Amino acid sequence: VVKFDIKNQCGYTVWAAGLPGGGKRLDQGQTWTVNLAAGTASARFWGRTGCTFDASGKGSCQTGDCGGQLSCTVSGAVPATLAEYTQSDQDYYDVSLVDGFNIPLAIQPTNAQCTAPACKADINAVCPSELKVDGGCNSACNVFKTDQYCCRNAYVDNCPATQYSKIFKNQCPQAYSYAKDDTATFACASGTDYSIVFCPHHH
Ligand SMILES: [Cl-]
Ligand SMILES: [Cl-]
Repeated sequence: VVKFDIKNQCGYTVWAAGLPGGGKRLDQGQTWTVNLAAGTASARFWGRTGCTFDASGKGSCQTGDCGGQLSCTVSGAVPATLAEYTQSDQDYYDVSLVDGFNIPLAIQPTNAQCTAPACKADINAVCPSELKVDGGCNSACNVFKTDQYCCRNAYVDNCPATQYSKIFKNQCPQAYSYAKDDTATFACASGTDYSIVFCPHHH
């Protein structure tokens, strides 16, 4: 298996989520471990804020809600900062803001030979008003839904960065700021495990 250790270092509760994996309530300092069969080709992890769940595991989250479930089986309602992973000849991974921001996030391969990208900045403090929602900051693609921001159709093969994407890129240069951002994928030989941290420390 490939193991992901997902730790909440924020001073607020984060309901972690994974496709695959499900979800887990993480109070400050708690960890969730997710094992992927090493034949698995992909993973998508995120955190959810402002959740309430009943004993049956139904409820709702202010950001990142997955079908009103504690244990996710669908993708999260935008906005939510993403940690993404795929495996082929090696591992490819990234922190992504393409579907918005809610919580700062880092992904750290246990193999120190490989880069550990992070989005550490409080993007919620700087979010333009048209992208702002309670608890997070949407991407221009999710708000406006047009092809220049979403990099579709006439823009699929030639999608320039925009004023909106560059606000995200300023805050978090290592993260995907839009669908075709060319300076946000990192790679590592397969065999490493990973840590994902909400509210990573900064120097
Ligand atoms: Cl666990
Ligand atoms: Cl950290």
